[PDB]
Amino acid sequence: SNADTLEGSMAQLKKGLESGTVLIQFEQLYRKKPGLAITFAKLPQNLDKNRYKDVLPYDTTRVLLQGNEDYINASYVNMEIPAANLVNKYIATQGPLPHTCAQFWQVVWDQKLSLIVMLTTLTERGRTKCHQYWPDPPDVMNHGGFHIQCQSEDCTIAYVSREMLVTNTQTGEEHTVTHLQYVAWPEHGVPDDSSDFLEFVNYVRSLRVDSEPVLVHCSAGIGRTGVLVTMETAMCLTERNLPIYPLDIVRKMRDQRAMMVQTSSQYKFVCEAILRVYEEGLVQ
Repeated sequence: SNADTLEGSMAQLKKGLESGTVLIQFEQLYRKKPGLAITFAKLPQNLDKNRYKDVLPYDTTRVLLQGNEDYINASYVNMEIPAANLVNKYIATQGPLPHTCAQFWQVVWDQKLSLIVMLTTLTERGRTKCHQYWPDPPDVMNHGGFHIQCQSEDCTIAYVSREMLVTNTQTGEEHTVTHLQYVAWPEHGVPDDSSDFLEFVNYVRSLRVDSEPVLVHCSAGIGRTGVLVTMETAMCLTERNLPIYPLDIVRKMRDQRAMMVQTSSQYKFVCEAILRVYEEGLVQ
């Protein structure tokens, strides 16, 4: 049952943002769920496959690669919308390293993922945050037996949209992926423009197909990715007149990949954005 109406949950959120209690509770929430093992990620042969030493998937929800080395730093994150008979599926992962591009594309191929949402630029202040795992058109790239070509590249103020053709070199089977790269959102921070962010999330929602996971990544795969997942979840709730408790949304993400939504500024931002979407939804 609902603990409050949507309206009441929004009054509570607004009050808590003003008083500071909403951020206090966020700061109190566990970062990693007690009782989920993290072992595979720390095996000697897997250490170099983690971009950040301590941003690691849980054993239970990690994405498995077939065959020998089963390891990629990626997690299944599924958000359930209560008795709407709706689960929004994601794979949350880090920005690939030069030597993990093959594994990244293997996940995309094996699960025939049609949408990749990248929330980082390739570099920030000269420091690499993600390897460029796609070729500039008209170049072609080969990663772990996959042939990648970028069919189109179009820019908007906040994001780049690319269509990628992935060909299994052995069999010649083809798979198309839409790749969206949001470039106006710095690491550990908030989107440069809230309206551009909300339009983008609406666009992502328009491309989601039921029961197919959306692959989301940034550099570490937790902060900006967690904000996006929280916002999409909230939009589904708003539309359905269901109450929204951002702290519980964050907990439910963190039970699947630790540390999602990294900073207080990120949490404050998404809570404010949720109130805005709620209010706009009442108008139409």
